[PDB]
Amino acid sequence: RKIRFGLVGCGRISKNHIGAIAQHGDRAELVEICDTNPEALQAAEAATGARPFSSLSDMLAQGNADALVLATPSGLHPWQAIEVAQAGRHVVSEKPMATRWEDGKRMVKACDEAGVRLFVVKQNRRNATLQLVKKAIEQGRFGRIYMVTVNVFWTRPQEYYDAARWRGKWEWDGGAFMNQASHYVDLLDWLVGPVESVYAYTATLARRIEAEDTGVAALRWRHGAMGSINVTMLTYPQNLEGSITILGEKGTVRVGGVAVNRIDEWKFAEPHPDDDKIREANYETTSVYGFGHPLYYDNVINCLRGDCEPETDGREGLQSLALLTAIYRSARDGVRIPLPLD
Amino acid sequence: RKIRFGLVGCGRISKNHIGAIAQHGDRAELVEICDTNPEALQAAEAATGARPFSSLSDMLAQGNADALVLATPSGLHPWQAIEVAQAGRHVVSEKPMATRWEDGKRMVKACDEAGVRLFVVKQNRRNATLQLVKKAIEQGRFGRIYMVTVNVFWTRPQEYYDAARWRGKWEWDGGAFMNQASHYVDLLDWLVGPVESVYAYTATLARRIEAEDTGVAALRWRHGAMGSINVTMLTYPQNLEGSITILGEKGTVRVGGVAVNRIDEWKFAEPHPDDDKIREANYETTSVYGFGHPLYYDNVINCLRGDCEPETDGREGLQSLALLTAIYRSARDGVRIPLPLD
Amino acid sequence: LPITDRKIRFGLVGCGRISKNHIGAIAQHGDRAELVEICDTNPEALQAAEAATGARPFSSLSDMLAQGNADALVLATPSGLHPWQAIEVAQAGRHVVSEKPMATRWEDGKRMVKACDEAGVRLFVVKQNRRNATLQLVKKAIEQGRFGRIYMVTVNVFWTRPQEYYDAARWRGKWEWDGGAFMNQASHYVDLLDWLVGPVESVYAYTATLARRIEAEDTGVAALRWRHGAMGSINVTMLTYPQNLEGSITILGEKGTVRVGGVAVNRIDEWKFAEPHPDDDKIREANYETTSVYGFGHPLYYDNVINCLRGDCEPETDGREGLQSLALLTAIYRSARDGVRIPLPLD
Ligand SMILES: NC(=O)C1=CN([C@@H]2O[C@H](COP(=O)(O)OP(=O)(O)OC[C@H]3O[C@@H](n4cnc5c(N)ncnc54)[C@H](O)[C@@H]3O)[C@@H](O)[C@H]2O)C=CC1
Ligand SMILES: NC(=O)C1=CN([C@@H]2O[C@H](COP(=O)(O)OP(=O)(O)OC[C@H]3O[C@@H](n4cnc5c(N)ncnc54)[C@H](O)[C@@H]3O)[C@@H](O)[C@H]2O)C=CC1
Ligand SMILES: NC(=O)C1=CN([C@@H]2O[C@H](COP(=O)(O)OP(=O)(O)OC[C@H]3O[C@@H](n4cnc5c(N)ncnc54)[C@H](O)[C@@H]3O)[C@@H](O)[C@H]2O)C=CC1
Ligand SMILES: CC(=O)N[C@H]1[C@@H](OP(=O)(O)OP(=O)(O)OC[C@H]2O[C@@H](n3ccc(=O)[nH]c3=O)[C@H](O)[C@@H]2O)O[C@H](C(=O)O)[C@@H](O)[C@@H]1O
Ligand SMILES: CC(=O)N[C@H]1[C@@H](OP(=O)(O)OP(=O)(O)OC[C@H]2O[C@@H](n3ccc(=O)[nH]c3=O)[C@H](O)[C@@H]2O)O[C@H](C(=O)O)[C@@H](O)[C@@H]1O
Ligand SMILES: CC(=O)N[C@H]1[C@@H](OP(=O)(O)OP(=O)(O)OC[C@H]2O[C@@H](n3ccc(=O)[nH]c3=O)[C@H](O)[C@@H]2O)O[C@H](C(=O)O)[C@@H](O)[C@@H]1O
Repeated sequence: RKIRFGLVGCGRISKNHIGAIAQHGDRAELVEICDTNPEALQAAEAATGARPFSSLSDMLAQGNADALVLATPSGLHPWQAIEVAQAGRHVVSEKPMATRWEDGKRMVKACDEAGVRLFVVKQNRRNATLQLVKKAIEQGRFGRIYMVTVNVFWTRPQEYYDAARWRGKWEWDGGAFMNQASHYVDLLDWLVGPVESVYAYTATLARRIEAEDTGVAALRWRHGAMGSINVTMLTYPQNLEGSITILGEKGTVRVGGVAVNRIDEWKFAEPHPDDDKIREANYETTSVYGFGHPLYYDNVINCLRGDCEPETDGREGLQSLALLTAIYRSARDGVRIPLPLD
Repeated sequence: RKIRFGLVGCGRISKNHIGAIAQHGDRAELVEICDTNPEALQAAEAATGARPFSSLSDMLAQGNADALVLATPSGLHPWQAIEVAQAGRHVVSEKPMATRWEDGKRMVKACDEAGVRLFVVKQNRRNATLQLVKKAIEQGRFGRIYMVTVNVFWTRPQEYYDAARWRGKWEWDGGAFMNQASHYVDLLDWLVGPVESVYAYTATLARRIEAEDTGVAALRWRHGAMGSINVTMLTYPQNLEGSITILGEKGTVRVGGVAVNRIDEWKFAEPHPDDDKIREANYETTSVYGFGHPLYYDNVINCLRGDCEPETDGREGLQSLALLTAIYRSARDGVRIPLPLD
Repeated sequence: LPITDRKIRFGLVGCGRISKNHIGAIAQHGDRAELVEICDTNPEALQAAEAATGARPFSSLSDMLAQGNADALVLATPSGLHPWQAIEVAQAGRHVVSEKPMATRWEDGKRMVKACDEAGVRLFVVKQNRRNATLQLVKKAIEQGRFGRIYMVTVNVFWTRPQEYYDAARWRGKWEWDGGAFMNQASHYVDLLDWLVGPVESVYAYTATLARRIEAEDTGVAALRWRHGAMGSINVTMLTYPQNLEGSITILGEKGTVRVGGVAVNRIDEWKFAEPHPDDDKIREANYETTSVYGFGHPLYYDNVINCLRGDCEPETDGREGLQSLALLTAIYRSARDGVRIPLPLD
């Protein structure tokens, strides 16, 4: 039979979930949906005809989805995942999996303890552009890696923060790093390797929010590479750049675009057949741009059919969450913060 | 009459100075050359017909240049400049002006006290590209500046350091930040304003030298902007980039190329005449690539001729020298180092 | 200018315990060098030394420099005088051969070096073990990349110095004059860290005076990290029961393993490399050689000094060479005193 998914939180990103599932809606279906907001609740059942619950506990008491998708305010992810795990179901959390390190740790434990799956959505990893780099690195083509820089120079006006009380709060959301660039902070670990320590500066330069809208982290990996990630939601007058550059002994790559959609530099000491898949990898990522979930849910659904291991499990999500925390302790504390965290 | 320059150090950069003085042949001439190495003193003689000395002290007992140009190993610059000033002549010091903060302050006090002028060579400040950026920043066209990123991704092979013992040594050179990237570190204070603090990592990842071939500094300006400068001489397989990117409230500029020589992104809320100077700045800055000494001399000569004041006098050199020093202290000590220095 | 047309004239300052190896090393090159002068503050050691040498005696360094003509002065005094003696020697315009270590304080060692630089004189620092045949072979393999990436380095100085050693002279075991186990005895071994393996990034040290009645440490340990990433330690005590047990270095890498044991890095014990080299056959011979000049190492060091002074060479261990180990000792002594990692290079 089909995987029964239920969706908690019917908001802005909910549609890509409904979208990705329905796109597989022959190895799975969307059976229930949940939101504490009458209107958005209405709207979503109106849109899918799954059974509407106006809170998670009612949905868990009565529904029977094999797996709940958390698309609520991020700070509620860990508590929801724990309740969902207590009711004995699998968990797909949107990113970031938590706004606090200890909550992130508890979610993973709770899921371990209940013997249920915990997936964290990191769809950007399935960019064709990014996949090429990943394989490049995996096969040793860079040889020793030396310098890595990530820019996220995007835009978010006051209105965007004002559309929802939770937005920009430490407890629910985090700032530009935890929310918008968490996808890029993820590359750091996933693509180049384990990070040894970071130092960061952040501030709230212009928006009325609690968290940061701007920041920098210098980074040092365990194998010794160094680098920065540089992030603002204040760019004028719109998204300028979402990029990663990686320089090594025998390889140089830059993945440009507004979202790591365009490989601008690709140079290597020795040839490999991927040298010729560049223009069209730029092709597939740019046309899936903003719609990586379908591909995400194909690994979910394969892992649940006992076919695969999850590509992004709770522990994987902890990698990026540890880094954000490091960056946030560094900025608040004015001190280098090393990994892994206690 | 023509201004009379002496050159101290007839090594690799000597030709560009020779080049540039001859190019103001009617306002000045190279009268004296000096190198402690018989062989390149000879050839610098053959090629200019100026009068050769074999030590600076003899050139100063016997010669009469109004201005001596120090193109020796950087660690020698402060000690030569003190001797020169002591002998009542003007100092043109190649970059960087010193390798130790204290030596730099000392060379400044001696030029002050002797009544001599002290110029530090930062030719890049003359780039037509950066002059437009400077002017937009001074006219306030960016509004509040928020994020600044600078990359120096260049290539020096081991055979480049192997050419002269002085190279890559802490005493005489410093590493990739203090030698090659100082023109870029120079930009942080010159264009964007006083820096408040830095945190840096550096390392010798590949070259056989004392100092770093690779590094990153995270930075916070007094006005609140944050940024980073990322540097490496290990780029594959040759120079990739020398770039500055500045994002403010109503402005977004990026100067790309291998050497801040092509304005790549230029966007502003309100228009201004210079908007139309851009293709010109790019052609002119790129066309003088490898050769901006001519332009630097113009000001040097305009100033000795009692016209202007120095674009880059000794305290100006002190500005990047202080940042370079905070970067090195921070990288060595693993802490944020704040300015101004003791 | 080089001294090419007449034997080098050396002067010896300090006629105490090690002076006898200098006097005899110099005499072992009687054809290129001679000892013409000797200076001691102690009427009687000077007495012994003149009768012993037939050199001209002087009872203070000022006098020896005012009336003497030596081309180079050898500094064989308590370690904390070397800086100040080297600066006055240099102001009178002659070369300086300073005994190890070149000073006991970082700033004094910098000032020694600057002074010689601005006098245009040579400053050599005695580091005889560098000429050891065993350590030369290791140096050669490290220099031709035979170890690959170096990972782990350990150095042991497990030696014996009884209280009566320290009491023999008042200056011994004092911070100002001597320093402790690290700065006096194991400095030849601290020297190997940078000389052999490469630039040190930082150290953490514990030291203590566990038994001797002296000021400085008689026992300690330093943890190390190198800039290229290897780690290791240096383990030092002058309290070994009942006499010297070990003076050793072990270097471990991707394709090389080397251990130099003995009481004084005089006997290569382990030696394994991924790819063969003629030097592989030179080991037993190098052991026998280094062992055979155990205690009499100076003759070899002076070969190089004389060459350098004759214009043949650059010195193997000049002033800056000598600052490299002074800087580690300083870092090790500041780390022990303050309880924090001390990174290099020093301000
Ligand atoms: N992977 C990705 O590309 C993206 C991930 N996200 C993440 O997904 C989550 C999406 O947030 P958005 O859709 O963008 O903001 P949102 O405000 O549009 O979503 C709001 C929905 O959740 C509801 N909600 C609030 N409290 C609830 C509760 N206790 N129970 C159930 N529903 C509750 C809101 O009333 C509304 O129904 C966030 O964690 C965000 O980081 C968001 C966009 C993209
Ligand atoms: N502004 C710019 O674009 C550039 C600046 N530089 C800077 O210029 C200086 C020169 O660098 P290079 O030309 O690359 O290296 P270099 O090694 O090629 O030039 C060295 C010359 O100085 C001589 N020398 C050494 N000691 C001396 C002394 N006491 N007196 C007189 N001569 C002495 C050497 O024998 C040699 O011929 C450094 O400060 C370097 O950073 C270098 C290239 C470009
Ligand atoms: N390279 C090596 O293997 C060895 C190096 N050394 C070093 O060489 C120096 C030798 O110390 P030792 O001979 O063992 O101790 P020491 O006490 O035996 O010799 C000291 C001599 O210096 C004389 N002296 C003291 N003050 C003087 C002054 N102001 N001017 C001239 N002479 C003065 C003393 O009167 C005494 O005769 C020390 O730095 C020691 O670390 C010592 C033994 C071996
Ligand atoms: C994969 C990925 O990057 N996901 C992140 C990403 O998603 P998504 O791509 O959907 O953002 P979307 O581009 O729609 O712009 C959002 C608003 O910005 C405003 N916005 C946007 C762009 C711009 O140029 N100007 C602008 O005002 C405009 O108001 C837009 O409505 O932005 C999400 C977010 O910020 O909440 C993050 O939660 C995600 O993790
Ligand atoms: C304006 C400016 O950037 N000045 C700095 C700059 O000057 P200059 O303009 O001469 O650089 P130039 O590029 O010609 O090659 C230098 C060597 O690099 C090697 N080099 C260079 C590029 C490359 O791709 N590969 C390479 O090997 C090449 O073989 C060359 O021999 O480089 C100097 C330096 O590093 O010593 C710095 O001191 C200056 O501050
Ligand atoms: C090359 C080298 O290691 N140099 C260092 C070395 O020199 P040198 O070879 O002369 O030492 P020497 O072996 O004679 O023992 C010295 C006394 O130790 C006592 N000693 C020695 C061995 C032992 O087992 N027991 C013992 O009591 C016994 O009293 C010895 O008389 O020891 C010098 C010192 O300590 O002042 C250091 O300054 C040198 O830098």
